[PDB]
Amino acid sequence: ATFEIVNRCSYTVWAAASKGDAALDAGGRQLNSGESWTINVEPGTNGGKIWARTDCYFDDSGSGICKTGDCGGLLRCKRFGRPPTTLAEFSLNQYGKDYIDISNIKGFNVPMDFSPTTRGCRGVRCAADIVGQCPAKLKAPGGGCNDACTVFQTSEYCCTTGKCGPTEYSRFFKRLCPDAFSYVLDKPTTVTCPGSSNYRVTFCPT
Repeated sequence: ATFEIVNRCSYTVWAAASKGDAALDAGGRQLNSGESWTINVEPGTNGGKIWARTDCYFDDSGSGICKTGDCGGLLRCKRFGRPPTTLAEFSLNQYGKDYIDISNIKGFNVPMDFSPTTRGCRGVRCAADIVGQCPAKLKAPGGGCNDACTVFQTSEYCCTTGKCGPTEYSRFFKRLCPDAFSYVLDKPTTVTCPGSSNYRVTFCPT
Protein backbone atom coordinates (compact mmCIF):
# COMPACT_ATOMS: atom_id res chain seq x y z
CA ALA A 1 0.00 0.00 0.00
CA THR A 2 1.17 3.52 -0.74
CA PHE A 3 1.04 6.40 1.73
CA GLU A 4 1.81 9.86 0.40
CA ILE A 5 2.97 12.02 3.30
CA VAL A 6 2.69 15.73 2.54
CA ASN A 7 3.92 18.58 4.71
CA ARG A 8 1.66 21.60 4.15
CA CYS A 9 2.99 23.24 7.32
CA SER A 10 5.02 26.41 6.99
CA TYR A 11 7.69 24.69 9.12
CA THR A 12 9.84 21.63 8.51
CA VAL A 13 8.69 18.35 10.04
CA TRP A 14 10.43 14.99 10.20
CA ALA A 15 7.86 12.40 9.19
CA ALA A 16 7.96 9.03 10.94
CA ALA A 17 6.36 5.68 10.15
CA SER A 18 6.55 2.63 12.40
CA LYS A 19 4.59 -0.39 13.57
CA GLY A 20 6.23 -0.31 16.99
CA ASP A 21 8.83 -3.03 16.52
CA ALA A 22 10.04 -2.05 13.03
CA ALA A 23 10.19 0.85 10.61
CA LEU A 24 7.65 1.21 7.85
CA ASP A 25 9.57 1.90 4.63
CA ALA A 26 12.64 4.00 5.59
CA GLY A 27 10.96 4.86 8.93
CA GLY A 28 11.58 8.59 8.84
CA ARG A 29 12.51 11.53 6.62
CA GLN A 30 12.78 15.29 6.67
CA LEU A 31 9.90 17.10 4.93
CA ASN A 32 10.44 20.79 4.29
CA SER A 33 7.36 22.95 3.81
CA GLY A 34 5.52 21.65 0.74
CA GLU A 35 7.52 18.44 0.34
CA SER A 36 5.91 15.06 -0.29
CA TRP A 37 7.30 11.65 0.66
CA THR A 38 5.67 8.50 -0.70
CA ILE A 39 6.24 5.33 1.30
CA ASN A 40 5.30 1.71 0.76
CA VAL A 41 3.65 -0.16 3.64
CA GLU A 42 3.52 -3.95 3.53
CA PRO A 43 0.03 -5.44 3.12
CA GLY A 44 -1.28 -6.87 6.36
CA THR A 45 0.56 -4.31 8.51
CA ASN A 46 -1.19 -4.25 11.89
CA GLY A 47 -0.88 -1.31 14.26
CA GLY A 48 1.05 1.03 12.00
CA LYS A 49 1.37 4.71 12.81
CA ILE A 50 2.53 7.82 10.97
CA TRP A 51 3.30 11.06 12.79
CA ALA A 52 5.20 14.32 12.52
CA ARG A 53 8.22 15.26 14.59
CA THR A 54 9.16 18.89 15.20
CA ASP A 55 12.41 20.73 15.99
CA CYS A 56 14.80 17.89 15.19
CA TYR A 57 18.55 17.77 14.96
CA PHE A 58 20.31 14.78 13.38
CA ASP A 59 24.01 14.21 12.76
CA ASP A 60 25.44 12.52 9.66
CA SER A 61 24.69 9.04 11.05
CA GLY A 62 21.00 9.87 11.50
CA SER A 63 21.22 10.22 15.28
CA GLY A 64 19.92 13.13 17.32
CA ILE A 65 16.80 14.43 19.04
CA CYS A 66 13.37 15.93 18.31
CA LYS A 67 11.26 18.08 20.63
CA THR A 68 8.08 16.15 19.76
CA GLY A 69 7.73 12.60 18.52
CA ASP A 70 11.34 11.54 19.05
CA CYS A 71 11.79 7.81 18.34
CA GLY A 72 14.86 6.89 20.36
CA GLY A 73 16.96 9.61 18.74
CA LEU A 74 16.81 8.13 15.22
CA LEU A 75 16.02 9.86 11.95
CA ARG A 76 14.74 6.54 10.58
CA CYS A 77 12.22 5.50 13.23
CA LYS A 78 12.03 1.85 14.26
CA ARG A 79 9.83 2.48 17.32
CA PHE A 80 6.94 4.77 18.19
CA GLY A 81 7.48 8.42 19.04
CA ARG A 82 7.61 10.30 22.30
CA PRO A 83 4.40 12.21 23.11
CA PRO A 84 2.93 14.59 22.27
CA THR A 85 2.20 13.13 18.81
CA THR A 86 -0.91 13.45 16.69
CA LEU A 87 -1.25 9.91 15.34
CA ALA A 88 -2.39 8.56 11.99
CA GLU A 89 -3.13 4.92 12.85
CA PHE A 90 -3.90 2.01 10.57
CA SER A 91 -4.23 -1.74 10.23
CA LEU A 92 -4.28 -3.07 6.67
CA ASN A 93 -5.83 -6.19 5.12
CA GLN A 94 -7.63 -7.32 8.28
CA TYR A 95 -10.06 -9.96 6.96
CA GLY A 96 -10.46 -8.06 3.72
CA LYS A 97 -10.68 -4.52 5.12
CA ASP A 98 -8.42 -1.62 6.10
CA TYR A 99 -9.01 0.36 9.30
CA ILE A 100 -7.78 3.91 9.85
CA ASP A 101 -8.15 6.62 12.48
CA ILE A 102 -6.53 9.71 13.97
CA SER A 103 -5.75 9.61 17.68
CA ASN A 104 -5.00 12.24 20.32
CA ILE A 105 -4.54 9.56 23.01
CA LYS A 106 -0.80 10.35 22.97
CA GLY A 107 -1.35 14.10 22.68
CA PHE A 108 -1.23 16.47 19.75
CA ASN A 109 1.68 18.24 18.13
CA VAL A 110 0.88 18.88 14.45
CA PRO A 111 -2.54 19.12 12.73
CA MET A 112 -3.22 16.26 10.35
CA ASP A 113 -5.55 14.94 7.65
CA PHE A 114 -5.57 11.17 7.00
CA SER A 115 -7.52 10.35 3.84
CA PRO A 116 -7.78 7.51 1.32
CA THR A 117 -6.61 8.26 -2.20
CA THR A 118 -8.66 5.32 -3.49
CA ARG A 119 -12.40 4.76 -3.44
CA GLY A 120 -14.77 3.33 -0.88
CA CYS A 121 -14.42 5.34 2.33
CA ARG A 122 -13.89 8.77 3.86
CA GLY A 123 -10.96 10.50 5.50
CA VAL A 124 -10.58 11.92 9.00
CA ARG A 125 -9.04 15.16 10.18
CA CYS A 126 -7.84 16.85 13.35
CA ALA A 127 -6.81 20.35 12.29
CA ALA A 128 -7.99 22.58 15.15
CA ASP A 129 -5.44 24.73 16.99
CA ILE A 130 -5.06 22.28 19.86
CA VAL A 131 -1.61 23.58 20.82
CA GLY A 132 -2.81 27.18 21.04
CA GLN A 133 -5.86 26.22 23.11
CA CYS A 134 -4.11 23.51 25.16
CA PRO A 135 -4.96 23.46 28.89
CA ALA A 136 -2.11 24.94 30.92
CA LYS A 137 -1.51 21.68 32.78
CA LEU A 138 -1.16 19.76 29.50
CA LYS A 139 1.14 22.16 27.61
CA ALA A 140 4.46 20.54 26.74
CA PRO A 141 7.35 22.97 27.41
CA GLY A 142 9.17 21.30 24.51
CA GLY A 143 6.15 22.05 22.30
CA GLY A 144 2.74 20.48 21.72
CA CYS A 145 -0.16 19.43 23.94
CA ASN A 146 0.31 16.34 26.12
CA ASP A 147 -2.41 13.81 26.82
CA ALA A 148 -3.42 13.50 30.46
CA CYS A 149 -2.04 9.96 30.81
CA THR A 150 1.43 11.20 29.88
CA VAL A 151 1.13 14.09 32.35
CA PHE A 152 -0.60 12.52 35.36
CA GLN A 153 -0.07 8.72 35.10
CA THR A 154 -3.40 7.68 36.65
CA SER A 155 -5.42 4.55 35.99
CA GLU A 156 -8.31 6.78 34.91
CA TYR A 157 -6.38 8.74 32.27
CA CYS A 158 -4.34 5.76 31.07
CA CYS A 159 -7.33 3.33 31.19
CA THR A 160 -5.02 0.88 32.92
CA THR A 161 -7.80 -1.41 34.16
CA GLY A 162 -9.71 -1.32 30.87
CA LYS A 163 -12.37 0.68 32.70
CA CYS A 164 -12.22 4.45 32.37
CA GLY A 165 -14.57 7.24 31.42
CA PRO A 166 -14.17 10.51 29.57
CA THR A 167 -12.45 13.27 31.53
CA GLU A 168 -12.15 17.05 31.46
CA TYR A 169 -8.91 16.56 29.55
CA SER A 170 -10.26 14.02 27.06
CA ARG A 171 -13.27 16.27 26.42
CA PHE A 172 -10.87 19.07 25.50
CA PHE A 173 -9.32 17.05 22.67
CA LYS A 174 -12.75 15.74 21.66
CA ARG A 175 -14.32 19.20 21.51
CA LEU A 176 -11.60 20.51 19.21
CA CYS A 177 -11.32 17.27 17.16
CA PRO A 178 -14.49 15.16 17.36
CA ASP A 179 -13.24 12.78 14.66
CA ALA A 180 -10.12 11.66 16.58
CA PHE A 181 -9.83 9.32 19.56
CA SER A 182 -9.61 11.37 22.75
CA TYR A 183 -9.16 8.51 25.24
CA VAL A 184 -8.73 4.75 25.12
CA LEU A 185 -12.44 3.87 25.43
CA ASP A 186 -13.72 6.74 23.28
CA LYS A 187 -16.60 5.92 20.99
CA PRO A 188 -14.62 4.70 17.95
CA THR A 189 -13.91 7.12 15.11
CA THR A 190 -12.33 4.32 13.07
CA VAL A 191 -13.07 4.32 9.33
CA THR A 192 -13.40 1.03 7.47
CA CYS A 193 -11.85 1.16 4.00
CA PRO A 194 -11.57 -1.47 1.28
CA GLY A 195 -8.67 -3.82 1.82
CA SER A 196 -5.48 -2.59 0.10
CA SER A 197 -6.55 1.04 -0.16
CA ASN A 198 -3.94 3.78 -0.55
CA TYR A 199 -3.72 6.91 1.54
CA ARG A 200 -2.41 10.43 1.99
CA VAL A 201 -1.35 11.94 5.31
CA THR A 202 -1.24 15.74 5.16
CA PHE A 203 0.37 17.77 7.96
CA CYS A 204 -1.26 21.18 8.45
CA PRO A 205 -4.03 20.45 5.92
CA THR A 206 -5.76 23.82 6.45
